[PDB]
Amino acid sequence: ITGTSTVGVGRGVLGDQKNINTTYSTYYYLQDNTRGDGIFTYDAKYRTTLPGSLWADADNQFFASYDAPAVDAHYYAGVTYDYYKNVHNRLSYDGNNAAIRSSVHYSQGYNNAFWNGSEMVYGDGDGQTFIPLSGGIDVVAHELTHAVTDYTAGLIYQNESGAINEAISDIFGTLVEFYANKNPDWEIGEDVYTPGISGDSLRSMSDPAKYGDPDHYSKRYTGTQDNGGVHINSGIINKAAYLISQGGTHYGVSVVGIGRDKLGKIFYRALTQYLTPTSNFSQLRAAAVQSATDLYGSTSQEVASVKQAFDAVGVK
Ligand SMILES: [Ca+2]
Ligand SMILES: [Ca+2]
Ligand SMILES: [Ca+2]
Ligand SMILES: [Ca+2]
Ligand SMILES: [Cl-]
Ligand SMILES: [Cl-]
Ligand SMILES: [Cl-]
Ligand SMILES: [Cl-]
Ligand SMILES: [Cl-]
Ligand SMILES: [Cl-]
Ligand SMILES: [Cl-]
Ligand SMILES: [Cl-]
Ligand code: NA
Ligand SMILES: [Zn+2]
Ligand SMILES: [Zn+2]
Repeated sequence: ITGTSTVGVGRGVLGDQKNINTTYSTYYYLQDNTRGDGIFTYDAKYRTTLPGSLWADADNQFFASYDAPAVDAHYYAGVTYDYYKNVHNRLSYDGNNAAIRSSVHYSQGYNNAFWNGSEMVYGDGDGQTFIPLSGGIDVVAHELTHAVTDYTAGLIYQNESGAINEAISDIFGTLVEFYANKNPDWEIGEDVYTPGISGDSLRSMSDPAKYGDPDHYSKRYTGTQDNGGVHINSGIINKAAYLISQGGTHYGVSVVGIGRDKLGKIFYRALTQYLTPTSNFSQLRAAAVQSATDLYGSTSQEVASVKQAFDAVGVK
């Protein structure tokens, strides 16, 4: 809508206060004009019709419980936008400042969130398995990273390609979480999963085995569930990324850590320059080695650590 750019204030799903960019035209709308072609957040009002209504609020204060998922989908879309722009010089998910649209209060008791090709969609969860999913910055960034992948490598969502696709979203979801700098970690969905249970999450990048996921290629899942194990086999690449950043000795293979920023550069370059729709794990290792080579030189520590990390997870 046309109107005045304004800054409201509210509380997200976890109860923290944050400022949000709005547009004033009789009501204050969740429309942030400061980022690319705009960030727009909509109320689906418990229906499944999309996108719903551009979110309108009378007074520019967003402290009601009903407001919290909207606050976070809007705010974390902005953080994700800032991450890709400031850290990778990428303007929105398509590199051309495409508007970011998100709908919250999608359906009822819906325990999921997804990028549908044109927008983000967030369930409220059922209150037991999940609370509203936009409350997890890593979830928001994980899903928007699928759009980045769709606009770059186009990794196919099945088997090893699909597990790379998932791991890319977990890696950049986590890097966004660290960029936001509030309560980062190397777990996925910890903020919104199982409100009754402290210290769990959907999966762990530092220790995939904590939740039954493989941490080595010899333990790869080869069944047909989950599109050939895309959220299961992602543990193998997630652990490799964790080793590259933080180091460790995994199955007796020592990896010298090079930090989060360099992990980010290496994988972003691999994703945008070298991966193709059918890249398998071995081809990912080759792309990451080539990317670290381009960035740091063939004799660098960074190249050696990428090699160690893939060796440690059994990806030749
Ligand atoms: Ca209000
Ligand atoms: Ca966290
Ligand atoms: Ca996390
Ligand atoms: Ca929990
Ligand atoms: Cl919050
Ligand atoms: Cl509307
Ligand atoms: Cl309330
Ligand atoms: Cl997913
Ligand atoms: Cl481990
Ligand atoms: Cl180990
Ligand atoms: Cl380890
Ligand atoms: Cl190699
Ligand atoms: Na699991
Ligand atoms: Zn995903
Ligand atoms: Zn280990």
